[PDB]
Amino acid sequence: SGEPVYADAVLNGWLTSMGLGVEYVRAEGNTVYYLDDEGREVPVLDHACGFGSLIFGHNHPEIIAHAKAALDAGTVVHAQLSRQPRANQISRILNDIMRRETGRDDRYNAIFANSGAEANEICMKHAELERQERITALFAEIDAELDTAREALTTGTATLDTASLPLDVDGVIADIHRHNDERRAERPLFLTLDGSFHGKLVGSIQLTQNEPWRTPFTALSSPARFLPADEPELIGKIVEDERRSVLTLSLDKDTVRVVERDFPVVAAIFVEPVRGGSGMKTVTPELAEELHRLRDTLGCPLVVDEVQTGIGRTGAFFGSALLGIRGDYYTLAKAIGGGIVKNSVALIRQDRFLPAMEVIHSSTFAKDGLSASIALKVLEMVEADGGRVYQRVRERGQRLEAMLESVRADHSDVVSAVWGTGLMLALELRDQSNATSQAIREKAAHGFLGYVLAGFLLREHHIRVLPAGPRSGFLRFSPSLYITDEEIDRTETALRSLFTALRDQDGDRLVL
Amino acid sequence: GEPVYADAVLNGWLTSMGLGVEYVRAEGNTVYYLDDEGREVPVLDHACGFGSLIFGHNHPEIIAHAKAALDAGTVVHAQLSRQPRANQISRILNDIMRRETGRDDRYNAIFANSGAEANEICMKHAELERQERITALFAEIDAELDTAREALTTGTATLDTASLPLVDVDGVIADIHRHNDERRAERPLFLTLDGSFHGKLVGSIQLTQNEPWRTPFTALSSPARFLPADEPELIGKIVEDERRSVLTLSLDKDTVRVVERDFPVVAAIFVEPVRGGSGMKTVTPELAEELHRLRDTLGCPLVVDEVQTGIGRTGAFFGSALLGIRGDYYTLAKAIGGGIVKNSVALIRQDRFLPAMEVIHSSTFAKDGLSASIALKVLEMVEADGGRVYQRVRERGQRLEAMLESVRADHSDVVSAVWGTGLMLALELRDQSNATSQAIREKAAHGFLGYVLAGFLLREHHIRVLPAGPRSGFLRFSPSLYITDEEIDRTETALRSLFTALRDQDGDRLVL
Ligand SMILES: Cc1ncc(COP(=O)(O)O)c(/C=N/[C@@H](CCCNC(=N)N)C(=O)O)c1O
Ligand SMILES: Cc1ncc(COP(=O)(O)O)c(/C=N/[C@@H](CCCNC(=N)N)C(=O)O)c1O
Repeated sequence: SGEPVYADAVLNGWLTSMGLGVEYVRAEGNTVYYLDDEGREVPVLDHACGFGSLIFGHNHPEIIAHAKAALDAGTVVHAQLSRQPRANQISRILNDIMRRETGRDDRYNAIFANSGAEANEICMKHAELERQERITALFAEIDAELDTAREALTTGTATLDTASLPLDVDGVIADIHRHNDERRAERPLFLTLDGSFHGKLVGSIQLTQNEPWRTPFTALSSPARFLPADEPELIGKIVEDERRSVLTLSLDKDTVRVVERDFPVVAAIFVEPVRGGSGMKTVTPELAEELHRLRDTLGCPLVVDEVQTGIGRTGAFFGSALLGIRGDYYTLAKAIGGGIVKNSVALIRQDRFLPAMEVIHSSTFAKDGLSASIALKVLEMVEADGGRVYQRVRERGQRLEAMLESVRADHSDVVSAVWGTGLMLALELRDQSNATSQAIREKAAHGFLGYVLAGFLLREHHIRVLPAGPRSGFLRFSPSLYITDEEIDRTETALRSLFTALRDQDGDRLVL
Repeated sequence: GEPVYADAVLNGWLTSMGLGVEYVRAEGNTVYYLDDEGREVPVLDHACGFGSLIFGHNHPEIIAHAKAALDAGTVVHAQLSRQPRANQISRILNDIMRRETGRDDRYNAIFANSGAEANEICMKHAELERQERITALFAEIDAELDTAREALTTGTATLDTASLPLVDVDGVIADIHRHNDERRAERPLFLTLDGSFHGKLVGSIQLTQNEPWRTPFTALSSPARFLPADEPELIGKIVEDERRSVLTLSLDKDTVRVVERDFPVVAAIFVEPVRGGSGMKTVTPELAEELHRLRDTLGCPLVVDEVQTGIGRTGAFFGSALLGIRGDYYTLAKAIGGGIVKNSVALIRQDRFLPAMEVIHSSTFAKDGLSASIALKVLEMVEADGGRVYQRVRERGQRLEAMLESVRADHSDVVSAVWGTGLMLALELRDQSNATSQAIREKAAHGFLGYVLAGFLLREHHIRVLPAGPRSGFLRFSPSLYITDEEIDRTETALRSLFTALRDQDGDRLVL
């Protein structure tokens, strides 16, 4: 209509036209409820689950009860600049878990924040502290090399070689200082994988491939180079083209030369163990070895974003441990809030950790007492009974993956693949840009196909699926570890129904 | 030398300042620590989450509403579904702003997880607006270049060679396109006030004056120019130096000239109504009028950061309404989570709001059901009983300000001023860098004075104060609206004690 609206007009307009215009009024385990026209609750199976936030489902009774107990105990939520031992206690548990799963006896400092993106930006900031340490060291050495060369050229023990000048003593040194100062002030680069998703704040958005989400904001912040994960022979040459030089004077016996030395341009490499923005593709061993090489070569940290793959989703606590990704920094977020509060953590290896970070970084809401308590509960639950929860994820993941595989095998004309691991899975949809049906074709063309297919699943089978990937070309399946055999069977029926409709090009049934 | 997993440096530093205490419980204006015998010691909290706790710690009505929302099975994670509570919150905030400003302006709401995230939504939207202006300018320049190319080939006009020092028809146009393309890719500027605090993420940190917090990160993101608030005759010339030009061809009858046109460099102006990082200084009417002039002149939005001054702190809902600051965008955070959860909102004027922002911006945890419910409760509480809560803040503020003034008047040798409004107040400490006492002098020299004085207040009067401002040169007083007459008297006694010890240069009593 034409009445005043104060939020979400465009978002709601667009959700309605996709068939996703529903208000969920209540949620319990793997079920969200909307009201029909008569005001009765209609149960919907949730495969989205806060984009993998709800490993234990919606409003887990043990988490709700813990939260209520912490509220009634008068938990100190706001205790800024006082002792909060729970931060140390959480970091200790995460350290013990990482040692168990990797067999490495490595120690990590924890910095807390309020979202996945804030945790990735603590890592970007710390990576840049490390880069400024390397730069200070390099520039101190260059000053000493310049002083030494200036001794040998004035004293008279050496001659300037004029073949090097395409890069008078005092004038050449001032031209070097100018060149070097320009280089020093240039923005660094981050390296990501193609399809990368690392958040949407001013810094983190540059690390997210999705072109409409990022390219309006290019001018604001340091960019990333999106390395091709599938073609990792081309990564070496792409990173090689980003080499940059500072100048110094090199004294060898009686000849002084202007020479190029390497400048640290790359602040950090980011990687998701399972690539959310890419349709849940797992990092292959070949790509892991290439990211290890780049980290060893450039001397910048490798940051492992486990915002989505952490707290058990993959069948281990850390998906990095499962896939052999050997990171310097790790980030966690989604499941650590128990599906009720907001919390995130950067783990930074203690032998790289710059203690200035503990006093120059802060946030009003970070390390709050309520999300600290709930974190310790979530970690108790995921660790309980000698790690049977991870075994439950692996066994539920296998059941759900096998079902999605059984559907692909009979629907390979519209389903190109199953991707992911544990309970972080996706179907890849074949391109429908040449679809017989105009309505399907137009939606594929605008990048809206997955959204439309999700509407079908909602209105005809009462199943909530959300798409992933850049043109909604993937369907996400990230339910809780309590997903039942009967819910997996109902999803199978729904998907055969959906993919039979798609084979038949039934635009009247699929598109509203 | 035992294994530590967080906060070693932060805790070491708090201990040496006299602030090494663990709060075990909190209620109203009181936090509790345990003495050596295990008894709870009540401490009066003047810090209150840096102005998060207008209603105090764990307000029974907020705790009860939170428990009710959890027991109702509120949907916390309902991403890409209808969430009418966002619209309902934005509507209440719109109604309140109309009442306090008399302006019938409408605002769209985008939610986030922290004060910094809300400021970065504003930075991102400001940059969308700047990219619209740029597209418009570049379209006009293409048309001007086509018209000038007609008149120079057709033969109706002559190129004036006096204008060529800004760069043959085709070659001059290619030199213009190159110049313009370089300009287009340059990072924008933000304008802030000196002492500004707008958060500490990759983008927002550039908007925060405090040099140790910001300067390590300079290379990452667009900078700000910190305008001098006190001397606003110099603002004009500082913004004037940041003028940048693109080139075009100007056809005037039969002469074509290369000319400079204005390029939109400034993405946004940020302002706090009460300047947190400046020791709680209120924006004066002269400075307000200068920020209005800059916004009208540059055509970028004025973003009013009410993360700290919002939700009633100043004796109105919006401190911008109280001080006559006419913003385009507003941010809120601290008190809106009820002292228990994390939430923030950007209000953007609907006649500037670019609907792409509703579908290209998102966050996992933003607009969650729990903080949405608690927001509506906090807004009900602050609006209740025909605005008597604002009256209570004004009346509590006057009582606390009068007390701080009565202390300054008798302790003007060590207290230089009282700043702020409502329940957002501070004492300015006189410089102690020339202090008789070595231990006081050394602490003043490291910028640690306010922290040390806060330790005295904790161990001797059981009062929690934290410093503000860049060299901890201010003491913050931002308690809840329930602060009692007796708590204000106990603070007076504590401060006379502290400032008599400081007058006497009693370093053995003040510094551990
Ligand atoms: C691997 C990774 N790193 C960072 C973040 C950011 O953390 P934050 O959101 O700030 O808490 C996330 C979130 N992943 C979900 C997010 C939903 C955002 N909205 C839409 N995608 N529509 C996803 O890929 O869809 C992440 O997965
Ligand atoms: C006006 C304004 N804009 C943004 C933020 C950041 O919002 P966020 O912290 O990200 O939620 C704040 C916080 N202001 C307080 C406390 C900061 C929290 N602790 C430190 N980081 N210092 C201050 O002046 O000390 C703000 O006041």
